Amino acid sequence: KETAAAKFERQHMDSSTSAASSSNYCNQMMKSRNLTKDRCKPVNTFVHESLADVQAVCSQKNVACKNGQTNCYQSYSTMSITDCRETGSSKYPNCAYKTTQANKHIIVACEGNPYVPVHFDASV
Amino acid sequence: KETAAAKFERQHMDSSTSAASSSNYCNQMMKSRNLTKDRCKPVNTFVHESLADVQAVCSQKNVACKNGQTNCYQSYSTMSITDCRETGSSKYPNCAYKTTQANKHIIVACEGNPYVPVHFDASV
Repeated sequence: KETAAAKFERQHMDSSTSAASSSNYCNQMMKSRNLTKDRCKPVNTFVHESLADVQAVCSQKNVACKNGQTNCYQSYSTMSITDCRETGSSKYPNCAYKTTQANKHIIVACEGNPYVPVHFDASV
Repeated sequence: KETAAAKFERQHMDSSTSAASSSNYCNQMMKSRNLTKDRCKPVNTFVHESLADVQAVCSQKNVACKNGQTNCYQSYSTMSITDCRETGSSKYPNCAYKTTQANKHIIVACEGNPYVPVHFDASV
């Protein structure tokens, strides 16, 4: 079993690139980050900033999570991100994703000590 | 009781303005659209495009909804939107919102005949 923090890193962190490299970025990443194993995870966002910058969001703008929880934080700045979403031709175990690059604020839920991201809520 | 389509329009459509007009936009809109009545709705997005343009998204890019449903659609173009999110000083019945303006693709779930938006899933 993964810690909540490590699962966030696996699902959402890609500091190795400044932005999605091709239209196939999501197909490759959803697979290598183990998000197509038991099923096709329908929607998932990768952040192309350092881990330190993403962790720093937990000390930024406190905002409500979509579900009403009070431990969500919005980044003061925009960040390079990629939205991966299953498309019509996607059928487990043959998972297919649309790659959409963008620059926006991210909203994450934070927990623990050290207080670090444990869920990606949204981007704005 | 509202139809699903009318509830979408009430919660998410603002074609009267090209973008949020002030930092108080969300406080005003969340109230007048009746989203602070029984509780503070934690998160809500308004779209500043014509209703025809938003309805047209149901014939655009078919993508998975965050919950796995297959009836979600992503707009081919970006749209002017405003993200409203409760902030720390928010306590029902005194609801307080942060206003964040942006330009991005919207993702909506569509249902019915006419096939129209019934849920705002996300923006990218």
